[PDB]
Amino acid sequence: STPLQGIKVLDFTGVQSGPSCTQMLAWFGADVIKIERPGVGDVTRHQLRDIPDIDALYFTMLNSNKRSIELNTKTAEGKEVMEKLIREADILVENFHPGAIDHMGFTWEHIQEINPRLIFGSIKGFDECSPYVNVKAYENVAQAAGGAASTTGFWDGPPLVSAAALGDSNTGMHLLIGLLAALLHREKTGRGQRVTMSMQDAVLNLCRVKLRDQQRLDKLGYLEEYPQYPNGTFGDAVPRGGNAGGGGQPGWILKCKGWETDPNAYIYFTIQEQNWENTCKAIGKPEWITDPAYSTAHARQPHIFDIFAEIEKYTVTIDKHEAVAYLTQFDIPCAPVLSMKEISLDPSLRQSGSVVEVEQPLRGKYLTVGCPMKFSAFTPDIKAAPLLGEHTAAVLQELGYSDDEIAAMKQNHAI
Amino acid sequence: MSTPLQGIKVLDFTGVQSGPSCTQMLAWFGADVIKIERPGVGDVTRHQLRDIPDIDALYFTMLNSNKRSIELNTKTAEGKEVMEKLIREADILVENFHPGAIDHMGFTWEHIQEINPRLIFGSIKGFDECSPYVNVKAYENVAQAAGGAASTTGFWDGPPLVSAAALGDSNTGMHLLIGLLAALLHREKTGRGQRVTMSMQDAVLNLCRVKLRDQQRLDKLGYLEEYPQYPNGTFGDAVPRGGNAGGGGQPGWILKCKGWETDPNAYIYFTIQEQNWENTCKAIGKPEWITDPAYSTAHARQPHIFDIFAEIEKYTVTIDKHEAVAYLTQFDIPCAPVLSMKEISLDPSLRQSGSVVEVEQPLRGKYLTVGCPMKFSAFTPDIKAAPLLGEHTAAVLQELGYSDDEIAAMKQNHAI
Ligand SMILES: CC(=O)SCCNC(=O)CCNC(=O)[C@H](O)C(C)(C)COP(=O)(O)OP(=O)(O)OC[C@H]1O[C@@H](n2cnc3c(N)ncnc32)[C@H](O)[C@@H]1OP(=O)(O)O
Ligand SMILES: CC(=O)SCCNC(=O)CCNC(=O)[C@H](O)C(C)(C)COP(=O)(O)OP(=O)(O)OC[C@H]1O[C@@H](n2cnc3c(N)ncnc32)[C@H](O)[C@@H]1OP(=O)(O)O
Ligand SMILES: O=C([O-])C(=O)[O-]
Ligand SMILES: O=C([O-])C(=O)[O-]
Repeated sequence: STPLQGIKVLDFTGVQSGPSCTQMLAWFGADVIKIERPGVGDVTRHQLRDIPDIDALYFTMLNSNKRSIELNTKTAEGKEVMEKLIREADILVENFHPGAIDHMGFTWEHIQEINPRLIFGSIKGFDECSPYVNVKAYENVAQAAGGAASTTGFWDGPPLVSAAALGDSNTGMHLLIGLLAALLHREKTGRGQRVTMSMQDAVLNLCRVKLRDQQRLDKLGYLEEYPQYPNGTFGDAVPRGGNAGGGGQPGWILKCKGWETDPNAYIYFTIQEQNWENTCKAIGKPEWITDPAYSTAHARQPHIFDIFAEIEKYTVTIDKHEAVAYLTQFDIPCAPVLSMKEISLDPSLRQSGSVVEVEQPLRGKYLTVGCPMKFSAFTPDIKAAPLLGEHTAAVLQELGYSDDEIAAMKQNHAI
Repeated sequence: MSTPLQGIKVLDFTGVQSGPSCTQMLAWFGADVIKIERPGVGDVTRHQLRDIPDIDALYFTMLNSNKRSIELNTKTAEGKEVMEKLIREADILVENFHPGAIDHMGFTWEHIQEINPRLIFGSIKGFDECSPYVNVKAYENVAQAAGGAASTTGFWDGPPLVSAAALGDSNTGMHLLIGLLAALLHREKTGRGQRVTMSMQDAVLNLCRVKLRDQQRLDKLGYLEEYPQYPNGTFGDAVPRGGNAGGGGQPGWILKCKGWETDPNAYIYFTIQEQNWENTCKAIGKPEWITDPAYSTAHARQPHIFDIFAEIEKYTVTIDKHEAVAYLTQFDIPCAPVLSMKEISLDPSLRQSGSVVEVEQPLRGKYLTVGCPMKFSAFTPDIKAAPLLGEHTAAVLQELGYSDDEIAAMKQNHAI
C-alpha cells in the first residue's frame, strides 16, 4: 500500500507551485489527472527546451507520474466533463490567476454542491485580504513581498533573491501539508473544505526568525549577533547580514583553495558556542581558548571578522573537501558549498533517492529531485511525465463516456 | 468537533528550529504536543538572544506555541520508564538530536516498534544515513551550503550567499510534517506506524529543483539562455549565480525606487512577463519598443536586458516603491515592493489573514508570531502561548498513571 492509494486528484495547476504539490501527491500513490489546455498544455512543456520539439525539463521534473487529459473547460462539453471529474475526485488543485477558475463557473460554492467530500486547494500570489490580491506573482515577486529579499544579501548591496524556490515549490509544499491535514480532517467530518495558500505567506513562514529579529530590534535598537553590532548602525528594519549564521550559530562563507577561479571553492563554517576549544585546537590557536576577548560569543562578536580572517589563512590552502574532512574531527559544523554539478553526480544522493534518474519517452534519461522525506514502509516509484493528452480517452472512458460522445467532444474542440 | 489531528498525541523531543516548527504546526492542527525537555535547562532557544532578562526568548515563543512542557531526564532509570510509557500512549515521536543521540538512550527505532507498532517516528538530521556527512552537525547555513542553494544564490562576481529564509531549518520541519501526515494516512490502511526521516540537505535540494534543471541544460548545451551570463559572459561547468534574475519565474530584476540611497528596502521586484511586453512598454512610455525586433521577444531582449532594466529604473527611482507598484500593476506587470520586516510586522492585511499573529505570553505580554500559513474553510487554528519549562510535568506524569509518591521519587532522583 501507499499513503494515498485510492485518492483521486484533479490537477489544474501549471508552472511550479501547484505542480510540485500534485507531483508529491502522485508519488504518495494518488491518481493525479492533469487537466491541460488542448493543443497547448502546461506552459512548462515549452519553457527553456534543451531538445527541440519535446517537453522541456521544467515540465518533466514537476510532472512525473501524472496522467494528462486535454480538456477545454470553456466549452459546454468541457464543463460537463469537469463537473463529472469533480464529482468523482477527492481533491482539486489550481494555481490560476485570481478569478480564472471562478469565471469557468467552478467557484468553491459550486464545487461543494457537486461534491461535499471534495477538498479544494488553491494557490495564489497573495491572500484574499491583501491589497495585492489580483497581482500576478512569480517566484521573486513573492520573495520581495514576503520579507526574504529584504533580509538576504549584504548591507551595502541590494535586496537579493534566493535560488531556492521560496515562492514556488515552497508554496506547493505548504499547500500539500494543508491537503493532507484536510484528508485527515475529512475522516472525522465526512466533508471536504477549501485550503488556500499564498506565495507571500509561504515565504513569510520560512522568514519566521527574521520576524523574531524585527521584534528584538523594535524593543532594543540593536541585534547583538548581526555584523552591524557594535561598530555599525541599525535602522528601523532588520538589515541584510551577508553570510551570518541566521537561525543557526555564528558562521560565515569561507574561501577554500581555488576560490579565485572556482565560484564554489568555499565552505560554510560555524563557530558553535560550546565548541570554542575544539574550534581553537583545529586552527592552531590554543591561546584563544580562555582569552577573555575570545572565550564567549559576546566577546568574539566585535572582532568576529578577524577571527573568520584567521580561519581563512588555513581554509584557502586546501580544497573545500579536505577542509571539511579535517574540521569535522573537531566537531565544527561545516560543509562544502556544493555546486549543482557536484550534487547532480553525488553517489550518496543517488543511493538515498534524493537525485533520481528517470527515463522519459523520446528524451531518454533525465535527473529529478526525488521524494525528499524517507519512509520505512514505502518507497515512491518515480516515473516519466505524461505526453500531452496521452490519457484523454482513458479518463473520458472511466467517466462513462461512449466513443460517439468522445468523437463529438473532439469535433467540438472540447478536447 | 473538530480539528484535523484531534486526539493525536505527539512526543516532541525536538530543539532549536527544524523539529520545533514541525511540532508547532501539529499542535495548531489539534494534536496534543508534549515537549520533552532537559530538567533545569530546556530547549536551548529559551536562552538564545533574550530580549527580556530571565524569561523565555522569542526564538522559543515563536516556535513552541500551544505545546505542553515536561522536564524529563531520559538517561535515568525512571526517565527511561516514563519515556517508554509515553511512547506506548503516543501516535507520533519527533526528534532532531545530533546523530546517534536518541539511539544511545535505549529506544532504537527497532525498540520503539516493539513498544508501539502504531507509532510514527519522525527524525530530522543534517544529512541522510548513507551520506559521507551522516555524523556532521548541521545548522541552517551548513545545509544551505550542502544542498546547492548557497552555490546558486548571490552575484556571479561575489561569494556564495546564504538566504535569510530558513531553507535548512523551518523548511526541513515542513518537509517532515508532510511525511508525518502521509504516514498517519498510511496507518489508516496498514494499521502500522513507520519511520519518517528528513534531512536538511534534502529539504534545501527540493527547493533548488529548478537549479538541477539548469545544471542538466548546462551539461547538454554549454549555456543557459536566460542567465545574465548569456551571451556576452561565460559559463563554467556548474550553474552560476545570477544575481536578481527571474529564476523559476519570468525574467526580472530588483529595481531601485525613491529612497534607495538611504533606505535598503526602497526597491521592487519587476517581472518582464513574455506575453505582457506591449503593456510593459506602455507602462514605461516606450510604445516604439512594442514591435521593434530587438525588443519584441524574450530571446531578442536578453543580450541587452540590463539596458531595458536601466530604462525602467529611470521611472522607478522618481517614485516610492508602493506608488511604483500601484501604477505598474494596472499594466498587468508582476511586481511587488521589497517589504521590510518592519512593514510586514505592522501590515494590517497580514493581521487580518492570520499570517502575522499577536499572541499573549505569560510574564512577557504580547509578541508576534508567524501564524498557520495555509488557510482552511472548515477550521481556524487557535494560536496560544508557549509553555513555561516543566509547567505540565505533573499533569503528564499523572495522565500516565503515576502516583504522588512515584512523582516525588522521580524528583528526588533527578528524573524530572
Ligand atoms: C532551528 C534548527 O533546527 S537549527 C539546525 C540544526 N538542527 C537539526 O535539526 C539538525 C539535527 N541536529 C543536530 O545536528 C544537533 O541537534 C545540533 C547541531 C543542532 C545541536 O547539537 P548539540 O547542541 O551539540 O547536541 P544536542 O542538543 O543534539 O544534544 C545534546 C545532548 O542532550 C541529550 N538530550 C537531549 N534531550 C535530553 C533529555 N530530555 N534528557 C537527557 N538528555 C537529553 C542528547 O542525547 C545529547 O547527549 P549525548 O551527547 O550525551 O548523547
Ligand atoms: C515560474 C513561477 O514563478 S511560478 C508562479 C506561479 N504562481 C502561482 O501559482 C499563483 C497564481 N498564478 C498566477 O498568478 C498566474 O497563473 C501566473 C502569473 C503565474 C501566470 O498567469 P497567466 O500566464 O497570465 O495566465 P494563467 O496560466 O493563470 O491562465 C490564463 C488563462 O488560461 C485559462 N485556462 C487554464 N486552464 C484552462 C483549460 N483547461 N481550458 C481553458 N482555459 C484554461 C485560465 O482560466 C485563463 O483564462 P482567462 O484569463 O480568460 O480567465
Ligand atoms: O543564535 C545565535 O546566533 C547566538 O546564540 O548568538
Ligand atoms: O522561464 C523563463 O525564464 C523564460 O521562459 O525565459
